[PDB]
Amino acid sequence: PVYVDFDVPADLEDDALEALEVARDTGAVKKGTNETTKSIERGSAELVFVAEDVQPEEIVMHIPELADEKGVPFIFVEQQDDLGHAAGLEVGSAAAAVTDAGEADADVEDIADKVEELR
RNA sequence: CGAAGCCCUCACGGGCAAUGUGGUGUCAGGGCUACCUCUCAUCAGCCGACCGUCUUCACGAAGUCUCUUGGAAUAGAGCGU
Ligand SMILES: [Mg+2]
Ligand SMILES: [Sr+2]
Repeated sequence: PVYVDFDVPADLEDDALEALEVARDTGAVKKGTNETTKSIERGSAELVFVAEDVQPEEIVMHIPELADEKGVPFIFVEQQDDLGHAAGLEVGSAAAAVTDAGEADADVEDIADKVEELR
């Protein structure tokens, strides 16, 4: 809410979570806010995911401003448990990162482009 | 480093845990990279006392002889242990 500056449509989110499921089974992904933050800093992040229902908002608060000064694209997910299932976890995840995509590189590229147009 | 983890249950199974269980590390700073050497430190865990002290208990030597006084010798005098 405080870190959210744009509303991502349900259709764009469906595409994004589908792309994340094939990103773990082919390439590699990072699960958890700590591992997402280190990826943006180490530069090894292609597309970063962040949940909208994070209480407290502090945990994830930094991701939008950090990704902007590191050129890493980001997208918002409405629910926390859906991002966890998409990353391949029984639990939820406040944030996930795609560390080098796999057979989804063409999809991720377009998702990164659809978000830039949405400001 | 990143689920490699913890709890309940005989098990089955359940619960916890990416908002981080668990590994590493804690100023002889540590970590990462590159090598040298090596450990007996530390932490976890097993076993598990002596002595001493306090209390309680068992065992444990040698006269109940003489005379006088006395209601009564545990007294006096005598002899003995
Ligand atoms: Mg430790
Ligand atoms: Sr949760």
